[PDB]
Order: sequence, then C-alpha cells, then structure tokens
Amino acid sequence: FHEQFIVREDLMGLAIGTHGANIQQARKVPGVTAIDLDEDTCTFHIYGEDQDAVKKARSFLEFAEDVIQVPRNLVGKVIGKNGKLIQEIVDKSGVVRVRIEAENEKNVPQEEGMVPFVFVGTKDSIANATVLLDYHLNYLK
Ligand SMILES: [Mg+2]
Repeated sequence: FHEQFIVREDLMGLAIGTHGANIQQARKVPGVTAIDLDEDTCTFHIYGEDQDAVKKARSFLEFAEDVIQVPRNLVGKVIGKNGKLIQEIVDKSGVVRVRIEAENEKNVPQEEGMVPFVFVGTKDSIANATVLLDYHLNYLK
C-alpha cells in the first residue's frame, strides 16, 4: 500500500515540524513502512502494510491552504462575541490559522455575497473546522 500527495512548499515546515516532530509522528504510526519526501516535487510517498496505517500517516502530513466562502449575511454567527467563536473553532478543529479576508470593492475576483475564510491546516483539521462552520452558520438558531 502506497499513497502520495503534494504539500505546497511554503507549508513544508508544518508537515515536517520543528526538528521533524510532526514527520516523526507520521513515521511512528504502526504499519507504516516508510515515508519519503521528493523535495523537487514536494511529494510525500508513504508505504505500509495496510491502507488505514498509511492514511493515518498521511493525516499528519497533508497540510493545505483551503478557501471556504462564508455568506456575508451570516459572517457574525461564525465570528462570535469577542472574536471568541472563530478562535474556538480554530483551536478545537486543530487548524493552524484562519485568515478572514475583506477585499477592496474594486477587486474583481470575489464570489458574490461571500467573505473568504482561508484555513491553513491538515486536511482533516480543515474538515473539522468546516463542520463547525456549517453548524454555526446554517444549523444553529
Ligand atoms: Mg525545495
């Protein structure tokens, strides 16, 4: 069992972690045979005995910067009082950071009626953040 994914080069220090701390975790996953980074393509290859093990290792390393578009009319539901809810969401989810971006009205490329929330984190952490977003946006009354 072998999987491969690309981690953008500016996120590489998150994937590897301070003195390899993060990649060390992915390596010590039982069942993982090997993890190799092809630095000229920023591609991790993870080799291992079962799929679950290789996926568990991918889980630590698969950093991304993904944009979620949040309806402007609902933005406050996700930010909270005392910017506290958005901080809890980042903290619970496990993401590294969210940037909420307000672009000048002249800036043409904008989904209409939307505020970009740009998360940096593992794919799984962003998935966690997304459920909490949707919960506060659409569900919670
Ligand atoms: Mg390089």
